[PDB]
Amino acid sequence: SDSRTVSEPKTPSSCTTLKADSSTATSTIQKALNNCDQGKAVRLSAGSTSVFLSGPLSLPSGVSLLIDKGVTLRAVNNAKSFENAPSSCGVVDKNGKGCDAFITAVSTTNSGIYGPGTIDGQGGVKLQDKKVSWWELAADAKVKKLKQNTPRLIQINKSKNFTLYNVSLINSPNFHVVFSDGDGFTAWKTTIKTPSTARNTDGIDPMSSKNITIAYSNIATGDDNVAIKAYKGRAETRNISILHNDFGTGHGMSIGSETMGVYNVTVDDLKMNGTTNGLRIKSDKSAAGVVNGVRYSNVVMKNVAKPIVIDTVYEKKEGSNVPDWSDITFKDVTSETKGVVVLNGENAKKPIEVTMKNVKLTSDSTWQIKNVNVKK
Repeated sequence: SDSRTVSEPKTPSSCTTLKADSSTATSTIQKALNNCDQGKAVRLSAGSTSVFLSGPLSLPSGVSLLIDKGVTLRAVNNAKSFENAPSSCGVVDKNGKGCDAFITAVSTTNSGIYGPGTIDGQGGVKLQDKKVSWWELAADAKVKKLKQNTPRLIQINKSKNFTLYNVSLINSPNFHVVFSDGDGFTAWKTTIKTPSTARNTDGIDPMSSKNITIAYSNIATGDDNVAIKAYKGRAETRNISILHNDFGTGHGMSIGSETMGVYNVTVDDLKMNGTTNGLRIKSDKSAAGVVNGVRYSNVVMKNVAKPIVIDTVYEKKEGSNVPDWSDITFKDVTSETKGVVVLNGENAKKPIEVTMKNVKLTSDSTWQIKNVNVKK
């Protein structure tokens, strides 16, 4: 659980109010963000249109963005607009870091993004610049075994007490929300909706960060609904609360594949419908590390193919990293439809010990166990 006391966010008062028209809004919004009083927000309201069309924006420390009901902040469908180097974006190669995110918050304290407007990434729209859309680059990347360069919606780095509240995030070209190398992130009443077939669209991913709360939110996307990660040479990921949520399509409430120190994760009251994986802890030989103190409770799943997944050899990658996963508990977890539980502890020195209290799976469900002991 998050070590902070976290209560429902309050929306900041506006410093400036902008009205949408048919012109490109990037510099108009950036200028407003650059002269906004600490603790206030730039407010995006309707004008002649209700859509603010923009390229990359930077969110200053202590400043927030407020998007009105019915208003959309939409990412331009242009690869050159998001590049960080000549021709680095909207291509498939050995990079993967060729595009800036739509909204980036670097070294911020008390910054935030508020709705109930929408942020639309236009992931599935043909680019003005290329023959394909952002999502169409994944097939190519997968089949060619390389990396696509597409923009993330919200990228937060080295920040403190960032807030994401009462807002909708749709059609993200890449991951929707990333909170990296920081401390204090609260996502509350956050709605994420991206097609189940769109690859590389993780919902909310804390990366080597501490003190995270994801509550009263609704996440339906293509890849991981939530993916908790910790990287070698960076901070440990600790103290996380995932409470009172609803997950739709996606790859699950996951931890990994980068598991270099993930501690004290509390998941309670989670409704899942159609997610391909339910509760997951995954890694491989290239990024496995310590995962300790993970507790799942009051989880109800419907139409989830793999309700519980603990896999230490998810993909076959080279490396000598060994998973040291312990103190993992499941309590009051129900799966209403036929599915498979995968428990694989290959590459772990000793059998992974897991506790399952009142875990009810249908009678036609299968358990695939390898080097892991289940205590009841």
